[PDB]
Amino acid sequence: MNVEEMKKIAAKEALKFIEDDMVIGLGTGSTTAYFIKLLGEKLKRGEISDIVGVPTSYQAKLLAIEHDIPIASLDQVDAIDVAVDGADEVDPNLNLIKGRGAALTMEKIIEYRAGTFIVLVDERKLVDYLCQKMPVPIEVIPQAWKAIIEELSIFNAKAELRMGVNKDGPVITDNGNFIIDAKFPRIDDPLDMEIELNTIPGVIENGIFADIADIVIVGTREGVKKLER
Amino acid sequence: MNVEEMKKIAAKEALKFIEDDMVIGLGTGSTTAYFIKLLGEKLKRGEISDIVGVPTSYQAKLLAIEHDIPIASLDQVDAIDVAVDGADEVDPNLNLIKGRGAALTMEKIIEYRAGTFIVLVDERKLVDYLCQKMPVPIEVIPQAWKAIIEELSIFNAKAELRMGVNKDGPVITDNGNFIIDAKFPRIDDPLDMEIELNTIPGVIENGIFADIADIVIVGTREGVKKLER
Amino acid sequence: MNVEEMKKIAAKEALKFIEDDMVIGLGTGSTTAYFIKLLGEKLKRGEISDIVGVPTSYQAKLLAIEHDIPIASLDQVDAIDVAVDGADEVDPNLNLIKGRGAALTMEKIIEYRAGTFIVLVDERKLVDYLCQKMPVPIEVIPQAWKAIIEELSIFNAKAELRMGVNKDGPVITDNGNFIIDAKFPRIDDPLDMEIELNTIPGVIENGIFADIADIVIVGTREGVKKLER
Amino acid sequence: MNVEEMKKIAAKEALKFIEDDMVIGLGTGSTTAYFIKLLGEKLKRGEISDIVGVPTSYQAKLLAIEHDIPIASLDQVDAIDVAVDGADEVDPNLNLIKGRGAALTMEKIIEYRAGTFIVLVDERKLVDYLCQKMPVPIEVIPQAWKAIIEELSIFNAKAELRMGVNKDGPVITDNGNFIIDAKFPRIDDPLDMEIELNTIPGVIENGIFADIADIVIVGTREGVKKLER
Ligand SMILES: O=C(O)[C@H](O)[C@@H](O)COP(=O)(O)O
Ligand SMILES: O=C(O)[C@H](O)[C@@H](O)COP(=O)(O)O
Ligand SMILES: O=C(O)[C@H](O)[C@@H](O)COP(=O)(O)O
Ligand SMILES: O=C(O)[C@H](O)[C@@H](O)COP(=O)(O)O
Ligand SMILES: [Cl-]
Ligand SMILES: [Cl-]
Ligand SMILES: [Cl-]
Ligand SMILES: [Cl-]
Ligand SMILES: [Cl-]
Ligand SMILES: [Cl-]
Ligand SMILES: [Cl-]
Ligand SMILES: [Cl-]
Ligand SMILES: [Cl-]
Ligand code: NA
Ligand code: NA
Repeated sequence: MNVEEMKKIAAKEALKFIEDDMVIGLGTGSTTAYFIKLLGEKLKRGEISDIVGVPTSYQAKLLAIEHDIPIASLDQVDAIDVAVDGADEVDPNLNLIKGRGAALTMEKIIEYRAGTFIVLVDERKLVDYLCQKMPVPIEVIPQAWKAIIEELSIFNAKAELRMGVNKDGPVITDNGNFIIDAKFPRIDDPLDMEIELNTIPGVIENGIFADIADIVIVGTREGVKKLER
Repeated sequence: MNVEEMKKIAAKEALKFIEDDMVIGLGTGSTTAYFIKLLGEKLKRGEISDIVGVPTSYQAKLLAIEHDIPIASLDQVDAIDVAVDGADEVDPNLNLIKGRGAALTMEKIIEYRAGTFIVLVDERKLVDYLCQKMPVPIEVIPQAWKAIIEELSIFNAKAELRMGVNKDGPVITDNGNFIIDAKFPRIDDPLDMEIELNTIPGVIENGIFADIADIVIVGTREGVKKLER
Repeated sequence: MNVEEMKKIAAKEALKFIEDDMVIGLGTGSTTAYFIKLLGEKLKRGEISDIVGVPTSYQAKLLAIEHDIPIASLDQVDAIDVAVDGADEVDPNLNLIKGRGAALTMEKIIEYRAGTFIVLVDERKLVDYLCQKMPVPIEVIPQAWKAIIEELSIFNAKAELRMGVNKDGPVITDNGNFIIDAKFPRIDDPLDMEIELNTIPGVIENGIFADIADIVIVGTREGVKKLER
Repeated sequence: MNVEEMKKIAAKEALKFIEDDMVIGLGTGSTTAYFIKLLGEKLKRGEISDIVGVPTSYQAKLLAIEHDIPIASLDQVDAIDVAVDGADEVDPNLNLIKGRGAALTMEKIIEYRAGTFIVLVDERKLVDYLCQKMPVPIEVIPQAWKAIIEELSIFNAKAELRMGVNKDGPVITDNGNFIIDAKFPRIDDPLDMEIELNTIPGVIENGIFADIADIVIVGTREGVKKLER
């Protein structure tokens, strides 16, 4: 029904979870962008009120501003009620890979504190197992990049430094860091792999989001589907 | 000869200016990358020796490491004998536009102190005047991006925030900043424009490199040309 | 009749220039902290409303949040109506030196765009010329620090890299940079110097705020006095 | 023996582990500074040759340069043979607290990869249990700071944002982050807590250095004492 349609419906269904007076974590990427626009429209209409967004990236912040959604940083609010974001993969147990957009650090910081974490994606993102289709982004302190890559050979990860297109050299994240894309053949224990990667000195955050998503809203070629756990 | 062939010939020619015991500023982008690779091969072969490169970007640093060239940061060296780098545009008085690769801040810090600054370009980079074909990249403190865009426009430039391809949101420079591409009409006084642009609070560096290039090595369709101050 | 009383009365006077529907740049340091607390208390009472603060530092932001003043970054607002901040020195022509607090980059970014920049100070700050009592803080790209300190030689400035007390190594600014404090003999033309310092590749911003203050409110032993240009 | 000499002795002893052709992690702080100076002296006199230092901080890098010790970042070298650094506390099982100098991130990045990690302290730094006298420094992504303090206080840690003295606002680390100092009554399980702290989103590194030290060289009233497990 066209990918973009599968994303928008996921995004429309997400609104059902947003109520007045909420603090909302605003995610990064094309699917969530739809949700942000739909949200600002509903605000303007008056059909929702007293919403504050906590953007997970400059992209989110800018879009929120354009659609006149009031925003605040995490340290300005007392709690994140609901957080809405995309994902690069969604496994059966609702473990995710995120980070294509390179905003994984702020995303986890905000989504970790959210009462409910809502994930929006289209059909393509569903996988049988993590790393079936995509690598795991890992944000690293620049000087540790090579060692980390070499250290990931124990897990047979083919890891590569992500490189800029609209700048020369490595992609730099919003926090001044490099981003390694690690294609594992498989990851059998996402939660513990998440922990493992974070215990490596130099690793800032990794794109495995396990034990964190509350609901996954999927946009199918035939309406909408939802995954819960 | 095609373009790449033209870049290569310019890089080869520059080697003639490199001698044993030199501290060499290593520039950013495709044309200079040929130079770094050839410099590395010369060193490996014993054709040159006792050289130290001072990289103008993570790109240059990483390329040097891969090609076994000893490096050092600017504060580690006594001086910079020669700096070799590319350009987006070169006008008849040897004033340049740089910054496509988004590394203008370190490029200028290093090239500003070089005994000789050598520029490597293919024929296309020659312009009748600065801004005939390319915009001036401006590195800005992130939160000043909008104000600066608005201010430049009042000054008759079309400016836009450079956006990431391998990340969502804006391109982030190696120092954690945003970068704006501003197309001015034609700049008749590059040096005063370069100086006064930097006076704007939030403007960290701009891509006008005036009164600093000493030699421009130009790869042409059939051979090599050398322009000089 | 001591310094803190002098600071408070200047802060109290400043509040007089604030009206409903204003975007206010919130300065850095103890004098301005008094202003931020009074602005918050008046907002608590209901005596002014619809104000948004744009913080010049984490310090100002944190205090604003603690005093429940709505805030935003520069890029979220349409303009800055009034900006309030302190200074290390104020000369007769109302040029300043700022940056003891190391927030000079953000301060100048916000203050440059203010409809009215109000400076608050106790009488210790008044000087007969700039650098009579204090040095000029200069924010610099870390790897350029040694070269810049050497190059400052021509000005006969005694310059030192500012060192951490609650960290080892150099003070790091909010943007990840170093500060060199430079005590010049006496600055003839603050404006020219302000410009000349910034023209040095690697110098990001300097503490000379010339031709930008509109009003200086001064707490003295005799009570409050106001200076305008 | 006065304080320093305890330090000087330990450093003197440490040099005995250093051999020709080694890559050496250069730690942060007053104790290790004596080591870097002695090493510089030994290299100047030809007693050791062909060494490369990998600094853990700007303080270490700048002290190394002053003493003509060649240096490199981690990604420039194939391995770290020995890393030498100080500590705020040492427990009986040779687990440490570090981070008073705010350089814990690069410290752990380098020392984790060292063939042998040697720790230098005087008598005072020994403790019966971790946190008997020092807080655990935790480096955090700035917007997560308040949430992290709240989350930590749910575990009996008294935790405070470390504040600048030579800047206003929070201390900023070399990587542009904040530091939170957390005092638990005690840490019976150092390694477990070290891991747990790092799994919190927004925590980048913590000052617990468990099961990584290979040798602790203690300057002792007596004279000296090399501890190992
Ligand atoms: O993690 C991210 O960067 C994004 O949310 C990514 O997972 C999905 O972005 P998309 O909606 O454009 O596919
Ligand atoms: O300034 C830069 O970023 C580069 O040197 C650019 O000007 C040239 O890149 P190129 O050699 O790949 O065309
Ligand atoms: O420039 C700064 O950092 C401050 O505004 C400073 O100059 C004034 O601080 P104070 O009001 O505590 O003296
Ligand atoms: O961890 C650090 O930052 C330092 O090693 C420090 O904690 C020990 O410093 P000292 O040798 O000056 O006491
Ligand atoms: Cl992302
Ligand atoms: Cl780069
Ligand atoms: Cl560039
Ligand atoms: Cl890109
Ligand atoms: Cl972004
Ligand atoms: Cl300041
Ligand atoms: Cl400090
Ligand atoms: Cl440091
Ligand atoms: Cl601050
Ligand atoms: Na950073
Ligand atoms: Na920066």
